[PDB]
Amino acid sequence: MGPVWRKHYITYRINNYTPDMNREDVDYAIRKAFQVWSNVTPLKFSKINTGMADILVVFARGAHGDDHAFDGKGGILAHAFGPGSGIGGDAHFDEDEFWTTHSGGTNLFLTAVHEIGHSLGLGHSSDPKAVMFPTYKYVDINTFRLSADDIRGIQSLYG
Amino acid sequence: MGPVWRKHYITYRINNYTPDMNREDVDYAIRKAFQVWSNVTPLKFSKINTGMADILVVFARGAHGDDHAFDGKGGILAHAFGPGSGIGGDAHFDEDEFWTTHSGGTNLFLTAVHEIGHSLGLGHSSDPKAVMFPTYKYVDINTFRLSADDIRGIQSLYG
Ligand SMILES: CC(C)[C@H](C(=O)O)N(CCNC(=O)c1cccc(C(=O)NCCN([C@@H](C(=O)O)C(C)C)S(=O)(=O)c2ccc(-c3ccccc3)cc2)c1)S(=O)(=O)c1ccc(-c2ccccc2)cc1
Ligand SMILES: [Ca+2]
Ligand SMILES: [Ca+2]
Ligand SMILES: [Ca+2]
Ligand SMILES: [Ca+2]
Ligand SMILES: [Ca+2]
Ligand SMILES: [Ca+2]
Ligand SMILES: [Zn+2]
Ligand SMILES: [Zn+2]
Ligand SMILES: [Zn+2]
Ligand SMILES: [Zn+2]
Repeated sequence: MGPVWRKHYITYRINNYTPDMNREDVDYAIRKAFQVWSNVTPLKFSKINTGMADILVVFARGAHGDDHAFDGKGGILAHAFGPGSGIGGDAHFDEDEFWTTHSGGTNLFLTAVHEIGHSLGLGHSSDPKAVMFPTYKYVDINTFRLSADDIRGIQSLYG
Repeated sequence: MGPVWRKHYITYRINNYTPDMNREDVDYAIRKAFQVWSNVTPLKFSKINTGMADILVVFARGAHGDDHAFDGKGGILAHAFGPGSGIGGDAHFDEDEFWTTHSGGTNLFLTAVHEIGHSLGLGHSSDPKAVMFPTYKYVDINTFRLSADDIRGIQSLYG
């Protein structure tokens, strides 16, 4: 593990799918979440369906083999490991939440943007309107934009 | 590691009342939340009516004059200032949340326990069992107990 990915070409794989959403909507939410970050960095993300990916996206509940157990519905929503091999980079989403394309649950796209930020080495922001602020609030995903603080943060890590 | 209150007799006043629950239930939630901390320290909390209360409890929404704006329903729930004169110690609750006596919305008692922790000088815990863990999840308020970590934390400040 370290502060940054030591390469700019980073693969991801969707390990399994939440039954809360259509699989194609999960694929789209995750693809768009990676795009948020590739839009403002030299990082390039590719989805793979076979083989070992850098960032594994997982839906799981309770204790799921990483010593950071999820806690049922509410509370912790998701977590991600910083850059590194193996579990490094991986992003886990609590299946006990109800994942949604928009609101009426926990929005997958917004949560994935936040978690991928961690996967890339970004920590939390103290600006409530940054996506890296450590609280979830739904915003219209159609008009979602990274805050200037988020852009500054990720560009500071990847020149 | 501080600041801490340099006294053991600490006063509070409830400035205003959320319309989400009856006033008696607000008074009770706040009283019980102070008692949680009193039960494990030599601190004594008293409710007063006058203008120099140590800890003022206030419900407010949006930007409310202290450079720490609330954010509507969702996201931020409340915040509190650490020990100090004036606004120091004060605890503010986001009125755009729906404050409850039991399991739905956001439970006022539990949130008040957490915020009073901050008012007394405690920071966040990484232990998910601790009330000072920085994520809200409802637990049955009749089985609620401070974690060993919370007790160690507050006793390290006040004995
Ligand atoms: C580290 C992980 C476990 C994970 C993560 O960040 O990936 N989580 C974070 C866990 N929290 C932290 O690691 C952390 C670390 C340092 C500081 C903070 C923090 O200050 N958070 C805000 C705290 N709040 C106030 C307060 O603590 O008084 C204040 C500082 C603004 S609060 O209003 O949100 C709050 C108030 C009361 C309580 C509370 C706790 C116990 C009982 C009753 C109430 C909890 C939070 C949080 S999370 O909760 O599962 C999570 C949160 C947000 C998102 C997200 C999704 C989409 C878009 C944007 C964000 C995804 C996942
Ligand atoms: Ca959860
Ligand atoms: Ca990995
Ligand atoms: Ca689910
Ligand atoms: Ca709020
Ligand atoms: Ca005060
Ligand atoms: Ca309210
Ligand atoms: Zn995990
Ligand atoms: Zn986070
Ligand atoms: Zn305030
Ligand atoms: Zn807190």
